[PDB]
Amino acid sequence: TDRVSVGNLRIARVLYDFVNNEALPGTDIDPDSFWAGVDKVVADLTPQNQALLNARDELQAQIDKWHRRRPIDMDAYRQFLTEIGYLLPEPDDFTITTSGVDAEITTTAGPQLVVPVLNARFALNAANARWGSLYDALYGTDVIPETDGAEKGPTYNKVRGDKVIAYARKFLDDSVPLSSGSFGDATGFTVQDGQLVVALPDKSTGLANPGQFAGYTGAAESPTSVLLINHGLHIEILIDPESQVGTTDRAGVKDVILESAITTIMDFEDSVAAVDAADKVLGYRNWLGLNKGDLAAAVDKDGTAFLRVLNRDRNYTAPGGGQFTLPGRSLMFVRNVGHLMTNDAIVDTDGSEVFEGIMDALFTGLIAIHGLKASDVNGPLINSRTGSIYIVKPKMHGPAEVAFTCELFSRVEDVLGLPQNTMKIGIMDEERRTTVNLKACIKAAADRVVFINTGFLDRTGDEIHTSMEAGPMVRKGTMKSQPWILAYEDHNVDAGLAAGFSGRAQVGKGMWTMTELMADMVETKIAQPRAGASTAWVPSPTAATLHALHYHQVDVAAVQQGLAGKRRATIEQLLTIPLAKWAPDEIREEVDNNCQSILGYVVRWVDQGVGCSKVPDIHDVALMEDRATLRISSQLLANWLRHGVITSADVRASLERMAPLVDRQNAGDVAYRPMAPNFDDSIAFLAAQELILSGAQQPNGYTEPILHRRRREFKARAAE
Ligand SMILES: CC(C)(COP(=O)(O)OP(=O)(O)OC[C@H]1O[C@@H](n2cnc3c(N)ncnc32)[C@H](O)[C@@H]1OP(=O)(O)O)[C@@H](O)C(=O)NCCC(=O)NCCS
Ligand SMILES: [Mg+2]
Ligand SMILES: [Mg+2]
Repeated sequence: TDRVSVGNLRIARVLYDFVNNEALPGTDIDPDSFWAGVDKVVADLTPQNQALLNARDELQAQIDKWHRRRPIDMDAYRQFLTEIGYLLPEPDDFTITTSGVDAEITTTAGPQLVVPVLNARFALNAANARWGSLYDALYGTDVIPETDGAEKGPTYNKVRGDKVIAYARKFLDDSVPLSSGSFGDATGFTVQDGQLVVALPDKSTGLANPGQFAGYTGAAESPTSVLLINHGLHIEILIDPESQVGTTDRAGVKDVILESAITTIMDFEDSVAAVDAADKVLGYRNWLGLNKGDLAAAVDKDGTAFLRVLNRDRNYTAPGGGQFTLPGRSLMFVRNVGHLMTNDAIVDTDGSEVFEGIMDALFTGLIAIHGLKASDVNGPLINSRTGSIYIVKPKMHGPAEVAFTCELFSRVEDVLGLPQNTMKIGIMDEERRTTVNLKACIKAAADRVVFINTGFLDRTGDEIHTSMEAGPMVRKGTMKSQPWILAYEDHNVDAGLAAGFSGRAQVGKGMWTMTELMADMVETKIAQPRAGASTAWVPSPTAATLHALHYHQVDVAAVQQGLAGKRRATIEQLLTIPLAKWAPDEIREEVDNNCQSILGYVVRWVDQGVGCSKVPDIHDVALMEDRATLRISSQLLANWLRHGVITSADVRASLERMAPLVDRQNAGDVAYRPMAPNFDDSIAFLAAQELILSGAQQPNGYTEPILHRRRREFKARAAE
């Protein structure tokens, strides 16, 4: 109670001061009125937030019980779901009306990067990732095998760099073909009569489609770069005969830059650990520096002191000679937490903590005002040309919960003195009660929705928890082939396209989690635009630039017109629970893999407040772990345990097997403290144990209650 009272709220000082001193100035909002609206909004919406949480609990207990009385009669099951209000009727057809949305969303198909907002260095990089080097992406990853002397080394390897160049030349041929011949034989480029002219050994050539020439830099007769466009994404050939790569190139080409992460999601949710006012202030401050345009982070390359800042916009000459400008930064969404958790950043008179999702709207809405204009006090950055603020709302269960978000935004808009529908919603489709009512969810947000996205990891976590009592589930790597998930994915696209999303809102698909396996990403992740998704999630800038390749090969707008108005998934498919028909080596492998990934993720969450980590699985595949991959592992094991496939002792023994391995993976991190051999003195080990043995008891299988409590424990113990 260094807490400032305002109405019935008791606001942590660090938050109060950050809001008044940093966030509020320049927004033209009177601070007294701000705080009294925070108070009114919290008092008015809290009881409905609680009622919606109680309803999830009520629905689950009814489902548990139904399974416990009960080979599933699917008609009887649908019926039961209809009677308790889980499965509601599908509304009449409609088209969404959302307006004031930027083209990066309504129109441009391309990769969407997600990043932990608490990590300024990564958050900057992500905003800067709208524009990335294809050469660095190819040279630095396994896309180009290290085969036939193309191995990376201390020095530029010309055998490898020549392979990169060729790979890029073919890409240029496929995306922006010349009228005659190949980019592989280009000797130079000029601009003549406002056309791109490409010099060959024969032969000068224009482009088969001259509308793919977007502009250039430098002199017409001797350009420093050539900007091209295909499928609404830009491609920049940098020309420099004198650069290290350029001198080795037939046309003195130094690099190919792809426009990649057209949008970026600055994440408050599953990729960060933020358990108290101090943690939330850290992320709100980074969100603030992003929208003001002044965020920075000291960066070290070869023991020289650099500063990472936001990219400035990019200046070009139009084909016909005028100057213009393309955005240097990807358009930023912010992902707020969902409806579940409270946070002690504010408590009321009785010391009850305030719902965090309510706070996130208020505070991330407030701070987003700075990126709606340029001024000294707002900073130079403008995030939206149309004045929209873009908020991803995760983990919603059903249309009532969407309507409640929309009402929250509406209430917040009045507090912030913003027009109604300024605050846009990106709806995660990642909970079962949302999937099976998806059209009504879209409908509840028909004037705010800017995206739907299959958050498949959370979605599998809910799948396991929802049917926890039905029997043992299949192994988690066997989920991808189950009818529920295949119908889920097609159904999401169907519903977005039937609601008129094409040309208006993103249809998005999920995250590639194998951070190092890029050759695989480039081979496999093309399926998502081919399925109609105008965007999909990538884990890094490098993965954005690589994924952009797929949007050049697939014409997603043409895909979408060819799928629109076609129903491909049925309710019954969507509701088919992934029940199993295992040898003990198969159970051992599943349990140990789940345990290893749990421990390796939780130990850095609890001990270090890192909410997204790269953690090798049992096969040494480096996986991106966040709360959602945790939700799956801990729910699958709780489900095996529930049904007697494994015992408690089994889980404990596995956890003891793998803790020493995680400790080894983490040695050479000077800040790491081992779990072994004193497992019970490890709050992080106990967290991982609790997530599994209490897993069935967690609401919707969510990991935040145990993780937030354990991280706070850990801070408290670090304090004395
Ligand atoms: C998995 C993850 C933690 C890997 O990062 P890591 O183990 O700490 O370190 P790596 O060596 O692989 O990469 C660090 C470098 O890549 C960049 N990087 C990695 N992920 C990035 C992201 N999302 N945005 C911007 N840059 C990123 C960093 O900026 C850094 O480059 P720099 O030295 O120039 O600053 C990570 O990619 C991440 O936190 N981001 C995306 C995941 C997400 O947001 N959701 C969770 C999905 S499972
Ligand atoms: Mg600004
Ligand atoms: Mg999710």
